[PDB]
Amino acid sequence: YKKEIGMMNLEKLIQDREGISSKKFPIEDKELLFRYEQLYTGAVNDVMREFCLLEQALPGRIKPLREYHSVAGFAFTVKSAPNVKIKGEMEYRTQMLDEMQEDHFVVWDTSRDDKATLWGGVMTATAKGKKLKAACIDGGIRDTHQILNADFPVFYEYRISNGSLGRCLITHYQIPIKIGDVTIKSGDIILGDIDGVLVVPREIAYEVLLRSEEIRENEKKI
Amino acid sequence: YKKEIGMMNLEKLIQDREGISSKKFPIEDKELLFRYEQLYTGAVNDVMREFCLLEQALPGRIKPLREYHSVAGFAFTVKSAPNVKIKGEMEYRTQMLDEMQEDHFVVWDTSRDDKATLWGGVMTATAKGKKLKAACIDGGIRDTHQILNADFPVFYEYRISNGSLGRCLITHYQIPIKIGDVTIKSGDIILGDIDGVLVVPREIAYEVLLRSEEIRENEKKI
Amino acid sequence: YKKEIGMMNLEKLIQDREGISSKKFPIEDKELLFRYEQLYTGAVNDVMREFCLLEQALPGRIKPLREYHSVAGFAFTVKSAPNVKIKGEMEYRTQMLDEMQEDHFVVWDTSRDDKATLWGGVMTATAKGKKLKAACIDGGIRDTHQILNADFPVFYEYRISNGSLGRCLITHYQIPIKIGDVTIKSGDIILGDIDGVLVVPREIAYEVLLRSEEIRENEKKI
Amino acid sequence: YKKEIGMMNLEKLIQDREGISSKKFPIEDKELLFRYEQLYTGAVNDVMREFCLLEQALPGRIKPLREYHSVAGFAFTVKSAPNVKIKGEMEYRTQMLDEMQEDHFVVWDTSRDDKATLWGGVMTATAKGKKLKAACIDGGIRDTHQILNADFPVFYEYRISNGSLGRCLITHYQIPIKIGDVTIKSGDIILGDIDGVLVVPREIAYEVLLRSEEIRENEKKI
Amino acid sequence: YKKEIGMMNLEKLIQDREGISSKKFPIEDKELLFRYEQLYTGAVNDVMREFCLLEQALPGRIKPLREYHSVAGFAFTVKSAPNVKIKGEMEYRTQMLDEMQEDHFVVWDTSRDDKATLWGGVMTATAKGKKLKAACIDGGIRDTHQILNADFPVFYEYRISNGSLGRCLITHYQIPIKIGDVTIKSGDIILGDIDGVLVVPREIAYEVLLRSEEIRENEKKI
Amino acid sequence: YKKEIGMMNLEKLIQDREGISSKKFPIEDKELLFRYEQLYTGAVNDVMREFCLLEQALPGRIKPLREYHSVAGFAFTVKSAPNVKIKGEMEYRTQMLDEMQEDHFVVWDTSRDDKATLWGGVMTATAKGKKLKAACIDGGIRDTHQILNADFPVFYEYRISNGSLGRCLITHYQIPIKIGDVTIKSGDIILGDIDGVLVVPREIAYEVLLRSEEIRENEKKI
Repeated sequence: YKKEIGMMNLEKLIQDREGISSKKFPIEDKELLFRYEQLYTGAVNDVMREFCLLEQALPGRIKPLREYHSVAGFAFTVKSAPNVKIKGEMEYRTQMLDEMQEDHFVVWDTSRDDKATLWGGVMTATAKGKKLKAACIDGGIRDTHQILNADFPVFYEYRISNGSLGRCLITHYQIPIKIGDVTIKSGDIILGDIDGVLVVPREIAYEVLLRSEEIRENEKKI
Repeated sequence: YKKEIGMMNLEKLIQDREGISSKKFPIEDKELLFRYEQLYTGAVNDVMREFCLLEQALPGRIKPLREYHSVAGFAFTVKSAPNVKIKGEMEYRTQMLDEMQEDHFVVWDTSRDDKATLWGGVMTATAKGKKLKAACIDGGIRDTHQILNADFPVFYEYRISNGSLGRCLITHYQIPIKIGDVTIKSGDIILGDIDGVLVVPREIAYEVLLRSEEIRENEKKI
Repeated sequence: YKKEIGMMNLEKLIQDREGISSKKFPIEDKELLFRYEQLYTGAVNDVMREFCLLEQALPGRIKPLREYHSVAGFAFTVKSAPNVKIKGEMEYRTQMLDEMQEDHFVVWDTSRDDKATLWGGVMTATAKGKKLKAACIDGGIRDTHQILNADFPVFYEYRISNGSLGRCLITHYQIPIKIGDVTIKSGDIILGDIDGVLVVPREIAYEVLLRSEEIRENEKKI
Repeated sequence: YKKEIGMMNLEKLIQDREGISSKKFPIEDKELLFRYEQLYTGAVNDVMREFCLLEQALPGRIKPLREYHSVAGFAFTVKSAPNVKIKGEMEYRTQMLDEMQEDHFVVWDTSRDDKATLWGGVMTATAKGKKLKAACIDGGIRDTHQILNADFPVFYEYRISNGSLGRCLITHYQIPIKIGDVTIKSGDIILGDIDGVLVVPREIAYEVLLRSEEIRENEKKI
Repeated sequence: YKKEIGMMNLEKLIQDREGISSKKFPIEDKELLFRYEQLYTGAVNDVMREFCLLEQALPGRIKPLREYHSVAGFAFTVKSAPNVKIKGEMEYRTQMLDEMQEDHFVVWDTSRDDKATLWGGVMTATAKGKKLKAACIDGGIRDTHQILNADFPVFYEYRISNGSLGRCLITHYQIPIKIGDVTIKSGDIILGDIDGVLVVPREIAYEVLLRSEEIRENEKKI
Repeated sequence: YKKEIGMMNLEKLIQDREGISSKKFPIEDKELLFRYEQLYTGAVNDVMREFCLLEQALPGRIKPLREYHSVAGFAFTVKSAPNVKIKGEMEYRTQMLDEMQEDHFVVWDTSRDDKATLWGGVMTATAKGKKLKAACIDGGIRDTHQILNADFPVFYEYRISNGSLGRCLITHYQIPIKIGDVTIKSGDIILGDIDGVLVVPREIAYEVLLRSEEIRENEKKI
């Protein structure tokens, strides 16, 4: 069964699922992020309803470590799963850390891991030093005293003392991932605040920003 | 099959489930609420055990937005469910808002909706202006910065940025509803604090109050 | 807040979610259904992957009462939710039954009701007399001896003896509904067999049929 | 805190929860059971709705091992929970088996145990020899080849090969138990068939029987 | 079937599951606890990985009432389950309270009770007076205003106003219990902080302490 | 943080988790499997209790497609997870199929995938041609008509028509995996029947067989 794939017509599907938008914005990247941070997630969420997008929020199990005001960044996706295997990983993890840059917003698909943590004090200190914006973990975190002391926004599901080593393995990073109902791609605009994490597709990020600001200004006057 | 309903004897069931108590209290409504707010929910819960009522608390998934002291009000019930249909609703929603009065305590059955919110900044500002006591949502809330700034007690399950429009529809209000194990009827005494939300049937609300105060005074002396 | 809806641009969303396809097929309706019944659900599922549709199957909790071969029909959608209210309903239910016609495939959204049943012996006998194709209930069924004796395909979640009266209420029918990840609209082609229930959007039903038959013939020769 | 219990008025609660009905029936016990076995569980369920009883069915997770016709018996309640402790138990188990008599219907509350089984080949052979009617286990069973060969009706949740020894312990038997929404007391009439298990309180069992038979005869003529 | 147990060889299993370590430490008990309280749970968790122990943390559903720094104590295990039976209990409860001593850390297996609470204001005041270290409840708590005012560390799952009386019963205490993936025995070292509760087997508690301190000192220098 | 791993002592952990037993049996492989197929899973499960092994059964969500008698094979482990990424996989899948040999028993960890299937008609026909014994999928299957016609034992969780392509990706095979509470390694003896799937560690497989046969013979005489 290698002729079965050739019997299929998957070119349109591969482009739809694995295609990444290299679209440039009419404004600077930091200006785009700063202007998004002047909006609530609910307001941006309602705007994307007008674009017929109803499943852009991370699931309700995701909660912020503090009652944050809006923080915006560009998606850096990570994919892991519970795994008994221990060896390896350094090749994936060390290469992954080198690709994390300033203004990245980590979005981590843990394959619904409920036993271990994927983000702790070392990851937080590394992300702070690289000037990342925040991290959204669909799973466990630990070393929360160190995380709080670092003043680094973190969105998570639960907290436990079990480490990742010997319990999970990273399999991919900077690929499209799916958490809850929303698909996240590298470079998407990620917005998080007191009411969770929101995903804005990069192709409409500038248009969604202008529409959200336009709604915000009309509400004050009306 | 319209003779099947006539073949049934449902008069006793309809009165038991849909019957509303129009009982008046020997004291003023605001005095009843104020005296209930001098009691912990656990103390009132134990008293209703003596009335053979073991399922009067909202389920443990309900949590307060702040570590509230006791807040009491009269139940204003709302019923919604996830729904793809968008149009309509204004007839239900505008009529519903007009019936919300001072000292009401909103109890919202969302049909276990886990994707959208039913209570946000607009509902909170509306409830504050009408001098409602609190709101208990078996589901999602958003605009939490606005909710906290309004100093309005809110009990909820989760937080997410998805709005209700296009994801849920209100089907009924001011009818008997069931959340978890407890049935809530309009006019029931609703008590909420740091340990969740409690339902006191209106027919025994005054007797439960006197018994709870009597227990409270005997504990101090013994 | 009635100017807020006028401040929104929801025309595109309403058409996308509530729009129904009145597309006619190049073949007779019964020929379309019969040709779909010569295909497995997995084969039709793989074809819609080529259309970039990955969430067209009813959730895995849906199981067939018997190990059926493929049965196809046109979607008749029903929406209900758990409800304490008893009175009314006849207006909704009697009008609903009159609209069920030959070759309809009932798809019932129960709002994840886990306490009562929505389909029993009376509904089955009614559906058999009207020459419906099958029924898919995202919830409970009962009178299974009568259902099996009627030779009527039924897909369901669980079985329990609690009836719908006094525990649930129908709120809508023949509207778009959402069960699991898939949205079902009236007139969609519904295909069910031993491996669950599948939804084919009416707008591509004829093209999906030809592609599925083309794949089936190429597999035999290769 | 031993004066706190004396400060409470729990006599009414203890009688309501722990009181057992010693009511005799106007007919023989075996005639009562045989006449109940001529009715479907859904029909008896609807009759108890007229008695304002809406939560008399075992939860939908309970399923029959075979598509049984109606089997009726008198409730023999058992209570266990997952437990690491191994020693003891014989005092509880041997005394428990001696109290199982003819026409008993075992209803087993396992405290939602999902790791081990409470009913296997030895219990089935013991129940067959004592002429019990059936067994309803809110948990796991095993030795299913032996159970099927014994022709003994069994209602259960799941099947697994883990035994009870070293994983669970029986703590009580012949006491009131609660499974799902229904409370079961010793001597209650237990009815099970293809659509699950149903509980009829002993105090109304004869009146429910006459009403169910009356409904059944009126349906045939109308 | 009393020869079946004699046919089994369970001596090794009984010693493994019910055996309690009476090992003495080379240092004072309070010095062992104080030195453990200078470590984070994640650091001690990683050390026990070197001992091939990967399931020593309480499940992620356990959360602290406050963002505690490390608190350590010796395990006092309690086992309860939901139960309709009310009478008795005083014999178990009064004897249980007398055995709670200074520096005990209560670990309570509630058999996954989701309806009632096992720890409130009276238990907290009793534990404070006996100089217990903390309490970990795999279930509900109430009287949280009193708990917070007592400055007593509490780890829990949810909060609700339903009391234990009439809804649960204690069946055992000071026996081996299992919560989530971890087995807890009396005398085990229990460590809790902002990231949950951790179990250190008493037999390796001193060796785990020295290794954790050795790792901590090497990290500062490297 | 590459010195942190060198600061750890993980050699004992890696050998415990990733070590594979190359132990040879005193009898032929097919004789070992045939003699295991003369035993029920519950009997072998009880024997491993004497070895202090209480978590050797696959979780209760695993069910057989037919009421099988005992089938035994050597574990061939597979690991996958839900994934949006489509490309690749052939390198993993084609190499994986070449390593499947006669008398293998596939045990598939899907990372709790609830949306897609991992085993269908093509995998079944491939496994039949290679003379595999059975397949245990902790997830979805499809093409069940083809599976039943092939007379190939299959243990699974649910059935759905969604294929694996575009919804999951295989990441590892022939590594240690963990499903539920049990860890499965390549070469372990896998036993499945009407009551689920059981894992016998290869190091004790021959001793467990002799003890199980000894118990079986003593039961007939006593």
